[PDB]
Amino acid sequence: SPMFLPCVLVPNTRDCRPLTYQAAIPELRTPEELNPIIVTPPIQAIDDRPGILYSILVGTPEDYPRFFHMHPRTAELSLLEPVNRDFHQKFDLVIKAEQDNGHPLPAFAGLHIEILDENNQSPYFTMPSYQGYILESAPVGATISDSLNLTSPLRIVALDKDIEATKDPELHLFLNDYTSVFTVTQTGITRYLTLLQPVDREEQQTYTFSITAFDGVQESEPVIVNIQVMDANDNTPTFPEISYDVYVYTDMRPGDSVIQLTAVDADEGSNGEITYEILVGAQGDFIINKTTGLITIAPGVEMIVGRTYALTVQAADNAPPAERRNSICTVYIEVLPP
Ligand SMILES: [Ca+2]
Ligand SMILES: [Ca+2]
Ligand SMILES: [Ca+2]
Ligand SMILES: [Ca+2]
Ligand SMILES: [Ca+2]
Repeated sequence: SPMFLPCVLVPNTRDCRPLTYQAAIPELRTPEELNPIIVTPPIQAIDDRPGILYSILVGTPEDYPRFFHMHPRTAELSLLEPVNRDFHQKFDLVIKAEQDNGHPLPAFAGLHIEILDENNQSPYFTMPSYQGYILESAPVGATISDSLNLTSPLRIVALDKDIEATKDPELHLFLNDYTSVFTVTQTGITRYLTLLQPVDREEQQTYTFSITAFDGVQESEPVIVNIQVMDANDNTPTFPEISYDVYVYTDMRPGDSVIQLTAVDADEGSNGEITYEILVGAQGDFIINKTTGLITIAPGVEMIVGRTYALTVQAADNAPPAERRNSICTVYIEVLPP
């Protein structure tokens, strides 16, 4: 005698379509968070004070009394305990409505409850840290490499147990620093780092920062990244001045310090290693120390009063010839009397 609502007509007949009500419950969430359980459409039977009592007649699996209670007058559905989807994926219940006047003529309707999977696993990186390498002469857009050889790209793999293994988890990656220097690719299971701006080893040789993944709900633990900027020979050995006027004296004798030249090269290792050489002009009377740049009188040589000299001095770094850099200094020497 009571009918569940809505009554959806079965065309070409006088019959109401039997109802299967629908609810859905986020796995592992609590009653307090979820209650009351929203049912679509809302549960209601008709014939203030309806005089109708609602209850759950039967359901499968038979665990359901442990998880659900229905209010007799309101048909309100209350969760009693959080549901683990590993153990329970769904419930199918039958709802009874009957009159309370003492003449029950029960009606029945279905209620289907889905237990929903949720984004409830934090994303994660498959390494505890990442070491990258980049040459300072690399252009914008260059990919950071995973080795000194610079032959293969630094691979950053971010996964998420909420997503299928072979499927892209579509994570967002936050950098905590240097976001105007480096950027991370925005799609894919494997991410890479590229240059937004050229880097100069002589300004900064190392970059340390961390990356955090985000799945729309939870963040990963931050993962630490170090990037090493490798030297290019892009600095030239440089004297303080183009030329130097210096005077020597008749009394001076072989071995005596004539002048100390000092050039500067900011590059790393042998790229910054300077070698000095007199190309021409010493006329046998002066020599220079290959590594110190100090010029002195040559052995078995005496100054003559009038003599002048023009020494052409070269400073070069010890990069391979193809990349070698040098500059020239000219040293004018005149002998004087004390
Ligand atoms: Ca997740
Ligand atoms: Ca999940
Ligand atoms: Ca440089
Ligand atoms: Ca150099
Ligand atoms: Ca350099």
